[PDB]
Order: sequence, then structure tokens, then C-alpha cells
Amino acid sequence: WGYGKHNGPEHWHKDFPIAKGERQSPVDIDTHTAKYDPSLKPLSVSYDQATSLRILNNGHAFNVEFDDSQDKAVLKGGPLDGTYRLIQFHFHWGSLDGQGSEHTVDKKKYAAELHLVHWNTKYGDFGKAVQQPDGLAVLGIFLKVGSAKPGLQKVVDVLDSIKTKGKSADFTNFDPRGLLPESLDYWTYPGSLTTPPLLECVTWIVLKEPISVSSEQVLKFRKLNFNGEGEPEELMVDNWRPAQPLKNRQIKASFK
Ligand SMILES: Cc1ccnc(S(N)(=O)=O)n1
Ligand SMILES: [Zn+2]
Repeated sequence: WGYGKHNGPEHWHKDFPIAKGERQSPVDIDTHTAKYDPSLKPLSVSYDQATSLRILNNGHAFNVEFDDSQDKAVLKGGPLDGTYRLIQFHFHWGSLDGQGSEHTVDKKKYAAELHLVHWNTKYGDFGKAVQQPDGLAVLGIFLKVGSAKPGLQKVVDVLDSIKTKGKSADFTNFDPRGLLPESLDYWTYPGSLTTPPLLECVTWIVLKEPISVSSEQVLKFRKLNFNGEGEPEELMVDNWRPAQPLKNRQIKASFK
């Protein structure tokens, strides 16, 4: 599977039939249809002890991985029951500033989207968690092109060392708090992984406020490769799944 014409999103359902399922992601967020829930708790993002380990090009995106062997970087509150531990983040982005995000907002595409992936600690580890309907919480953050995000630069600068599929590099002491916007206002809905295996295990929490990154920063994302070392170059761009049918779901807002 990939993002090309012959193996991309419209093909995924053949190997992964859940692609046509009842709670797939991403979705368009219609901001006028979303229901304010005065009941939803504030989101709690506690990344003060987050310990990054490694950054990896997996042929689809790049992952910054975290040591999730203790409660160190956790998400709780909001729509969530219990505690979810950060395991990794990655991005989806476009070939042009006009596209790249997976979720859309009133059909607006952003230049990219950051996914901070967390697993429910009641299931003990990530592999067991993805088999559960409430196994994961993914915090999604839109990126627009404008002013630079200083806290992103350390990620940008290491991408030259992981240009091709399979390459990884040490990436310790990275603070994901530098990737967060001011506001934690959010939309939330039940959905899925947005890449194969497309498992319907995610509580999505999508922040309303985008972060700004510079054109130069996102241009460096676009220098990555889908292919491995020594292979014909295919730029890693447009690694986003388009919006899927909302079906029997309601998107809730934490704000009015
Ligand atoms: C870890 C993982 C696998 C597949 N998809 C996702 S995503 N894009 O839904 O966050 N994350
Ligand atoms: Zn993702």
C-alpha cells in the first residue's frame, strides 16, 4: 500500500476491507454542524517528562518515537476515560501548500497535519490497544505556512539523515511541547487509523488552532523519499488520506 495512483487510498479496501467501514478517518469537520458539549472536560496534555528516542523514515512518513515504558508523556481528560501514553508522532503533508492535511475544516485543506499518537494504558501496550474501540487517542494539529515554528526546527534539521525508507537516527531530548498551539480548543469524534491497517480504534481530538510553520520548514519535509536508498527517487509528498464518509457520527466541540 502507498499513496500512488496504483496503490493509494482508493485501493486500500482490497487488502483492508475496513477501509469502507462505519467509523473511518479522516473526516471533514463541518464547524456549523459540530455540537458544543459543555460537558467535555479540559484536555490535559502532560508532556513534561517526554523522552524521545529515535526518528525513522518508514516509507510512508517519518515517526519520532518515544520511550513509552513508563507514564511520562500522557494525554487525559476531554472525551477520554483514563490515561493515554504518547508513543510517537508523525505528519502528513502535501506537494503544495494548498493540500496535505487529512482532516479538513469546512472542506479547507491545511498544508500538513501533525498526529501525536497515544495508547490507552488499560490495555498494557500499543499492539493490544489497537484491537480495542477505545485503544488510541490521536491528537491532530493542523499546520499552515507562514511564520516558522521554532520548536519544529530540530526535526527539520535531522531529516537529511533519514532521507530514504528504512533509515533511522538518534533523536533524544526532543520536547513535543514546542509543537503545540496556544489553545487546546478541539473537536472530537470516534474514528480510525488513517493508514493501513485502518483499525477503528481511535478517539480523534483535533485542535482548532493551527500552528504556523515556514515555507522553508515544509519544503524540507518534501525532500524526503518514499523509496529506499539506491532506488529511483519518488518524493515523499501527498501522504494523506482524503476525508471519509461521516456515516453515523457526531463531531463534538469543546468550545462554542
Ligand atoms: C501509528 C499509526 C498507524 C496508522 N495510522 C496512524 S494515524 N495516521 O491514524 O495517526 N497512526
Ligand atoms: Zn497520521
